[PDB]
Amino acid sequence: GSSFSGKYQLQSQENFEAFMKAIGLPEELIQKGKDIKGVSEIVQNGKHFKFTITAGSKVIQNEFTVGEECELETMTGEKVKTVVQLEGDNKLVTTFKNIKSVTELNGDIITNTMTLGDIVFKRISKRIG
Ligand SMILES: CCCCCCCCCCCCCCCC(=O)O
Ligand SMILES: CCCCCCCCCCCCCCCC(=O)O
Repeated sequence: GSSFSGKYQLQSQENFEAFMKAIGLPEELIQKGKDIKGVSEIVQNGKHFKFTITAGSKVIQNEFTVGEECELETMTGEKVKTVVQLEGDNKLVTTFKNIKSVTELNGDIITNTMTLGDIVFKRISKRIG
């Protein structure tokens, strides 16, 4: 239904280093990645989502159907089995490895909040293309 469809680039983020260290991202990628303004491409067709996250040379492709089991490839390379849900047209919610992820679209701005214990990793992206 394409509410989420589009290309978005990171503008700013909070707690990137603390989060990525916690989840087990190699430090050399943490250091090279902290100032990258990554691009996220989303194609939504009803309940069916495809998204590509590009940060440098690194490209992660994922897909899921809302309300069904999916297999998501995380930043470490670990693939996790989970379910992604919509809470209204503009909010995607999921959990994996004790991390709660909330992706919310407001016009042209996507806010993604990933919470692991006390660590709240927040990314703000802006529609490009
Ligand atoms: C070899 C160059 C280094 C590349 C490593 C850069 C990795 C940066 C990580 C930023 C991507 C974080 C995306 C979190 C998932 C999400 O918010 O939807
Ligand atoms: C790399 C781990 C995948 C992230 C898990 C959340 C999956 C549901 C949301 C998919 C839309 C992705 C939006 C990206 C926004 C952003 O780059 O911060």
